[PDB]
Amino acid sequence: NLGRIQFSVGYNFQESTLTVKVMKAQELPAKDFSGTSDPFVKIYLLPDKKHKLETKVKRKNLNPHWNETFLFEGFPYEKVVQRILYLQVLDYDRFSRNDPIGEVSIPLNKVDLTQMQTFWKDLKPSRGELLLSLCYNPSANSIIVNIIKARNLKAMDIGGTSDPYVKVWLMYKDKRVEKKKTVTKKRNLNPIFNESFAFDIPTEKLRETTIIITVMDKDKLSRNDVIGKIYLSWKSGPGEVKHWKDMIARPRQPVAQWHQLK
Ligand SMILES: [Ca+2]
Ligand SMILES: [Ca+2]
Ligand SMILES: [Ca+2]
Ligand SMILES: [Ca+2]
Repeated sequence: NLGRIQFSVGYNFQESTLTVKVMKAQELPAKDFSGTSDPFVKIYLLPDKKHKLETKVKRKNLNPHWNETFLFEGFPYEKVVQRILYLQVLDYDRFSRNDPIGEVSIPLNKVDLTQMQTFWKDLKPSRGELLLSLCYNPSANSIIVNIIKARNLKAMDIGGTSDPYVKVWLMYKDKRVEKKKTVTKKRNLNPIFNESFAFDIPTEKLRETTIIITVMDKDKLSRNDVIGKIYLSWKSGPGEVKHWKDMIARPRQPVAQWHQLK
C-alpha cells in the first residue's frame, strides 16, 4: 500500500545505549509529479515528541538506502522498554510542506532488545482541508479570522455530499468566550465562504487563547455531524502552532494557511 521500511534496534547494557539503524525502504509511493519521491525518516522515542532525529534525504528514489545509525545514550533499560519507537517516512519538498508517506510504531517492551535484530514493517497511514487566515493587531487587541474555503471535505450524508458550515469558538484557558458561525453551503464538498470574524483579545489573554474551528455538516431534522476540527493556539499540532506563531510573530500582517481537518 504505502511501502515497507527496514530497520534494526538493540540495547547495550554495558553502554546503556539504545541503537536504532534505519537501513532502507521499498515500494514507497510517488508524491512528486516526476513519478518519484525524496524520502527521509523522522525518528521518535514516544511519548517524547520534542527530541527528534532525521535521516538524510534521498533524492528521487522509491527504494532508498539510508543505513544511518541513531543512538540514544544514557537510557536505563527499564526506561527504554517504556518507550515506543516511532518512524515517520516523508517526501521532502523544497518549496512546500513535506508530504507524509507513511509511519510505523513498535512498543519496545514487546522486543527482545538484549540482542540487535532487524524488522521489516509495512508503512501505515482525511476529513478535508480548510483555508483560513489569521491577523493579530496588538494595538487594537484583535484577531481577525477569515474562513476562506475548504476542499475535499468528507461526505457526512449517506447520499455522498455534505452541507458544510464552519463555527469559530474563542477560548480562554478552558472556558468558552465567544461563538461565531458561517452560513450553510448545501451539497458542497469544496465550499467558498469568504466570511470574516473579529475577536477582541487583550494582550494578557493572548498566551492562553485558543481558537477552535469546527467544520459541520448541517443535517436538518437530526443532530448535525462533525466533519472535523482545527485547534489554533500555542499547544496544538505542528502546522497549527506554526500558523499561530506566524500570526503573533508578524503582527498586523495577515497569514493564510491550509489546515487538515481532524
Ligand atoms: Ca511532494
Ligand atoms: Ca518531493
Ligand atoms: Ca449527515
Ligand atoms: Ca447534511
